[PDB]
Amino acid sequence: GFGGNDNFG
Amino acid sequence: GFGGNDNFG
Amino acid sequence: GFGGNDNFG
Amino acid sequence: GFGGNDNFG
Amino acid sequence: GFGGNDNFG
Amino acid sequence: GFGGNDNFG
Amino acid sequence: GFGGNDNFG
Amino acid sequence: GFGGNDNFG
Amino acid sequence: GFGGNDNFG
Amino acid sequence: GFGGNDNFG
Amino acid sequence: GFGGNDNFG
Amino acid sequence: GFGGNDNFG
Amino acid sequence: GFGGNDNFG
Amino acid sequence: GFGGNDNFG
Amino acid sequence: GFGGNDNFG
Amino acid sequence: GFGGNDNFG
Amino acid sequence: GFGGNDNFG
Amino acid sequence: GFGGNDNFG
Amino acid sequence: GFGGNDNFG
Amino acid sequence: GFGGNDNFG
Amino acid sequence: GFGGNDNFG
Amino acid sequence: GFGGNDNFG
Amino acid sequence: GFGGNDNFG
Amino acid sequence: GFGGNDNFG
Amino acid sequence: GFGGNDNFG
Amino acid sequence: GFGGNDNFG
Amino acid sequence: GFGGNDNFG
Amino acid sequence: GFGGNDNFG
Repeated sequence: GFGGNDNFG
Repeated sequence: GFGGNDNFG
Repeated sequence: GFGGNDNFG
Repeated sequence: GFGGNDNFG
Repeated sequence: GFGGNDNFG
Repeated sequence: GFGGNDNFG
Repeated sequence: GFGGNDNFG
Repeated sequence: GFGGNDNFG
Repeated sequence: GFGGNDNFG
Repeated sequence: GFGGNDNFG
Repeated sequence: GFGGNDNFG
Repeated sequence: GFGGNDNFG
Repeated sequence: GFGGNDNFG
Repeated sequence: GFGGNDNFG
Repeated sequence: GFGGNDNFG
Repeated sequence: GFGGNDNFG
Repeated sequence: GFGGNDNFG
Repeated sequence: GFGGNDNFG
Repeated sequence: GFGGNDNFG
Repeated sequence: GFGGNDNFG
Repeated sequence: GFGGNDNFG
Repeated sequence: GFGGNDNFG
Repeated sequence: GFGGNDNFG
Repeated sequence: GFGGNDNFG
Repeated sequence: GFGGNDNFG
Repeated sequence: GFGGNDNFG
Repeated sequence: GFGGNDNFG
Repeated sequence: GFGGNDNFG
């Protein structure tokens, strides 16, 4: 959805 | 306005 | 986006 | 470690 | 400083 | 920030 | 006019 | 001196 | 097993 | 995983 | 072991 | 971290 | 097996 | 002295 | 560290 | 026989 | 993690 | 020892 | 099998 | 043994 | 008949 | 999986 | 079989 | 007269 | 593994 | 005549 | 195979 | 057949 730092899904 | 039907999915 | 039968042992 | 999704028969 | 429409530093 | 490494985006 | 991370003035 | 009678948005 | 950070054995 | 006879991981 | 269809020893 | 930046020591 | 003799059919 | 992450003085 | 004469504002 | 530490598996 | 004389992982 | 068929020790 | 018999002095 | 290998010790 | 180890007949 | 109609006797 | 001072088949 | 293993007689 | 006697001072 | 001390271990 | 009026004696 | 007139040791 949102990886401000990171996103796994 | 960024972007609106940006379905991260 | 892992969408499967995922073990993660 | 074996494991996994192993379908059989 | 994450800007959507704009940002300054 | 100062003496820090960062992303802010 | 010190700002560690931003100074507008 | 950020000096301004400006609009925005 | 899942080591995440480290797996000793 | 000492398998006296067989191991399989 | 009898492995009639298959046998893991 | 797993999905996090780190400086340790 | 371990320490003994065996026949596999 | 020992500052770990940061020693300012 | 820093010491002696200084203002920081 | 053995007589040492002998971690088996 | 900043092992002193020795560190692992 | 005397082991008719095997001796480990 | 990280580690069976070793001295950490 | 009749029909089998057999050790005599 | 099938004799895993022996069959006389 | 197995053969049938194997008359054994 | 096995015999110490003597044996016969 | 008959011995599977030994006939002394 | 470590030695000291230093003046971070 | 297995006459002996036979330390066997 | 030993099938015909065998006298074993 | 076996001559049985014998002394064993």
